Amino acid sequence: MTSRDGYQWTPETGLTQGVPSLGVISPPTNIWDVIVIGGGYCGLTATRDLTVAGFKTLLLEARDRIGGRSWSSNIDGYPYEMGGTWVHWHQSHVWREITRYKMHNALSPSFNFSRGVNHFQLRTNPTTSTYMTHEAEDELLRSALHKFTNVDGTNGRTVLPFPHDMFYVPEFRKYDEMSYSERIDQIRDELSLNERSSLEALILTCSGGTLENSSFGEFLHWWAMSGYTYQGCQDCLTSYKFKDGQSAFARRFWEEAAGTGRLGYVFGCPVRSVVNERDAARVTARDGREFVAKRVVCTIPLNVLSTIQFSPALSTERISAMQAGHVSMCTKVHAEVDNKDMRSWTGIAYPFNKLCYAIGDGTTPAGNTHLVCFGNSANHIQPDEDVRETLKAVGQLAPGTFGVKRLVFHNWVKDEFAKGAGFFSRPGMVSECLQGLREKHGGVVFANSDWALGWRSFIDGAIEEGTRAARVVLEELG
Amino acid sequence: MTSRDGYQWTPETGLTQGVPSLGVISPPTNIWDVIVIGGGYCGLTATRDLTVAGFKTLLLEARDRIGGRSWSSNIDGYPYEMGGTWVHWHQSHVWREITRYKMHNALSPSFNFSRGVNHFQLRTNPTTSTYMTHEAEDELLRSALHKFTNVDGTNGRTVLPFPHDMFYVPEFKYDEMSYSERIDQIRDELSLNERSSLEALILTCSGGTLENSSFGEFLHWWAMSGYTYQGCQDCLTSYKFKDGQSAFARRFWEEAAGTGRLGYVFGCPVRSVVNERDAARVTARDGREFVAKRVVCTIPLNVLSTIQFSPALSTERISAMQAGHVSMCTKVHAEVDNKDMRSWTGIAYPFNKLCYAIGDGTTPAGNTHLVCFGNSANHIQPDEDVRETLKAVGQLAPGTFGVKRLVFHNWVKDEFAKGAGFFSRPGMVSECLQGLREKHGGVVFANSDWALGWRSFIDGAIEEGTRAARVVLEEL
Ligand SMILES: Cc1cc2nc3c(=O)[nH]c(=O)nc-3n(C[C@H](O)[C@H](O)[C@H](O)COP(=O)(O)OP(=O)(O)OC[C@H]3O[C@@H](n4cnc5c(N)ncnc54)[C@H](O)[C@@H]3O)c2cc1C
Ligand SMILES: Cc1cc2nc3c(=O)[nH]c(=O)nc-3n(C[C@H](O)[C@H](O)[C@H](O)COP(=O)(O)OP(=O)(O)OC[C@H]3O[C@@H](n4cnc5c(N)ncnc54)[C@H](O)[C@@H]3O)c2cc1C
Repeated sequence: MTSRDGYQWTPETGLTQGVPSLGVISPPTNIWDVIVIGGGYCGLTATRDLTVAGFKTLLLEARDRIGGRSWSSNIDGYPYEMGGTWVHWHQSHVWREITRYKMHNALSPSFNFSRGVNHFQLRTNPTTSTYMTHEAEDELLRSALHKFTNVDGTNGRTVLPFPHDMFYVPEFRKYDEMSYSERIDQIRDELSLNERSSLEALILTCSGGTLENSSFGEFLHWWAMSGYTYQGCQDCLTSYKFKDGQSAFARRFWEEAAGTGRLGYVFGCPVRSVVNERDAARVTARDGREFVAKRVVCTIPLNVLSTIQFSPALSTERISAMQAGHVSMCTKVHAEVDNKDMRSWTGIAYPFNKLCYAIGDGTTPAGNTHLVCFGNSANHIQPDEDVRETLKAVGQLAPGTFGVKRLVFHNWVKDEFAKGAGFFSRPGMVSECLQGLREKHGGVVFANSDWALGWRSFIDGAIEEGTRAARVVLEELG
Repeated sequence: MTSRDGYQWTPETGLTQGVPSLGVISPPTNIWDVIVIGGGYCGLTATRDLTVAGFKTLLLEARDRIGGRSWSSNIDGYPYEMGGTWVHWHQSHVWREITRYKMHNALSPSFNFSRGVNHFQLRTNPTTSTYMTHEAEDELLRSALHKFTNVDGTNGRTVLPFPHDMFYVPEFKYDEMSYSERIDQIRDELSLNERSSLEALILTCSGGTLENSSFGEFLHWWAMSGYTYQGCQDCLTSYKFKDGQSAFARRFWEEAAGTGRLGYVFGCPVRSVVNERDAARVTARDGREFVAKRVVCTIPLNVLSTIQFSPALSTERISAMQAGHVSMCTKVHAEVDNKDMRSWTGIAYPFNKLCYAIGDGTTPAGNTHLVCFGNSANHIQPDEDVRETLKAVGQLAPGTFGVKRLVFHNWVKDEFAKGAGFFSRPGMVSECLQGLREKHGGVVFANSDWALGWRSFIDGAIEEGTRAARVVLEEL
């Protein structure tokens, strides 16, 4: 079935809107102890746990599909990941689900260095390139990340020995409150143009944001979770994905919950408001339908929360985090290209290009190379707005070496039910607001990867919070 | 509440059997869809999942306590860890249960390098000692581990890139190699200090001999932890529960009890499990019988050959259960009278019966706590002779301290474990893992000893109990 979300470009079709996904649900409805709002991995986990536990549970989702910020579209036999893609066995919650659903053997490596150009292309201005081996690229990035993360002499192991508890060492706060830009100022003279340029392209790819608005300590938190090394980051952040696409993973949550007979759902049904009453909570759809339950688990993202009317009023901390919003305006564009030899190419083009980091990520059945490309707020592009501009950005990663047969993307920035990609905090935002983002609010439990403790902003964080939400409901309802 | 398990020794009281544990269940009984045999983490996870899901579940346990190969004993306000101890957030299953139980902030570091002697004491013969900084110790072990693991150019990343699927690269002959054969290939590139360090470390993991420990199984621990020395440190020996493993076991127990669908009997060892046409029948040593539609059997690999199963098990199960795994790990705690040894570590190898030890804590009375390990190459049964056990301890740092207390449990002689944590013979995992995992009519065999990931860890137990509950759920 084909979803309203996403885009494709080919020479024969031009830009078209809406792409196939296994996440699309048919029919869109089948009609309460609990209402779960939103069917990303947070809502899916929570729904899976509550129904399995005996609770009569109703899923309300705005879109036509499950998966939220993470979903895949099969096109000519190749799964394009529109959002969240990479996982690893060091990510506790997603891994626990992969293995429980027997999908531990259903992964593919993104990297494949076994043939082709087998080099890293670094571009620091528009007219020229530098080329290196992947070993050389590793030495350059490790050297840069070393200097970047070494604020305590142990690359963050002293200030943040327990990433799940940011305040164990109170000096950590100073870094949460520091921006990319501030940190770089302290090491600027110790970095080459090549180390600085790679570093910034890489950390801005993580944050989606700008050097001024991304929290250095949020990055130290990612670093710490991955084991405080460059190799641990590579492994956790961009090495392994689902051979059949993320939406096949989401379908396992969905089939489990459906299979209980305790699941109610409605898709294409955006929520306008959630009001606490005496016995219960009343949820109102934009289309005016109404639904009542003893508890509501609300998994709407941080950047979307200000569109919803809550009663009573949220706290000051919830209000200001939601008004400032997180900074990830990440653009992710997929290109199926006609150069077979670029399977083993990787590339950074920074700061002059609207896509700054890219990798060869696979081979389609038709034998073309699949490139995935990322850009951020520091040099932003809305990839749907001018196909010719998007193609320039893709080609400037490796000028004069391929033609594009196809583009595939979803625009997370203009999507009204995301308004941003995965969470990434402003300087000071997590230390100031995390506690307020996680607290109870009547019979409303707020749960989203955006405010997880461990892998915050990943699929793993979304599953952590879905699990938490289910346990809170379980304790309170019995 | 005291357990039949464990031992304690002091100068004043001598050697006494039985020690306290939060894991002791009293009253032992409260009397089916499902019978779970075993109350270690595997069974606890399986029971927690089955109950929460609505199944009428019977738990039968041989011991007077839950936790199996992992439990803690609170003595004068200090948790002694009789078996499985360390966890990390890179261990998916234990970490998931830790955060879901809100215990993510209830851990503490074993290592404290802020005061005290702050050195590593290496002993390669009975008459001397070499002393280093902890930095130099890290350099020495990193160098030894690099040479040991570097079979493929990338420290195992090429032959074992997906530890959960050992056959992904067929070249992964390493499973069929012993510690001994691996060291033979790199013998000439290792100094005495690198070799002694390395052998002590690797034998502390396996609890076995150089000739009977799979090199490949070690490559697997090493891959699971990230292929680095530092990753092994983080995963294997850094963080433990402030309140002891038994307080974590209690959370699973309270959750399953709270459902109202839990039946249970402790001190109830099982002799047979028979598959009938409708159900499966489980008979205790004393003759009591219990019937369920399904059975989750979590008895350890080394105890299985004591059980009659109907019908016969595959040749693979039988071979593995008859050969057994090689971990005969001896683990000894000492409360000692030297405060400066909080930051001490030592290896004494090959001449001592405990070869590896660390400052792990400080009791409420203000004394240093040392945890000490021995293997099968120079083995001691710590209960047989207290004075030999004290000597084994003293010789880790001769002349530097007196022993106020010992605490330990003999896992080897324990009829419901017959070994410690799983660790395999060369080839045993290649040959038998598939067998050890296949269904047996109405009986699901689950145990950390044949998990795919953190096999032989607490994590591996929770992996397997989760699997078992998914399987039973799928079938009923
Ligand atoms: C481009 C991109 C790349 C990423 N890369 C990775 C990666 O490699 N690895 C990784 O682990 N993570 C990655 N992430 C992040 C990960 O995908 C998300 O953090 C995770 O999916 C968040 O899940 P969630 O359930 O907390 O929130 P969401 O998936 O955002 O789910 C929230 C749900 O609420 C619904 N909703 C919104 N408004 C309403 C409303 N008004 N009424 C009803 N429903 C509503 C939404 O439609 C959505 O279904 C990436 C994200 C993006 C966007
Ligand atoms: C000394 C030592 C140190 C270790 N170090 C660590 C560590 O640091 N970190 C870590 O993660 N792991 C460690 N391990 C491993 C970890 O403790 C075990 O792998 C894990 O606890 C096993 O869990 P399990 O539920 O699969 O097996 P078990 O805990 O062995 O449970 C099996 C249950 O079966 C019961 N049983 C046996 N026979 C019968 C019978 N006939 N009838 C009824 N019941 C029976 C047993 O009493 C037991 O309760 C260690 C183990 C030991 C011994």
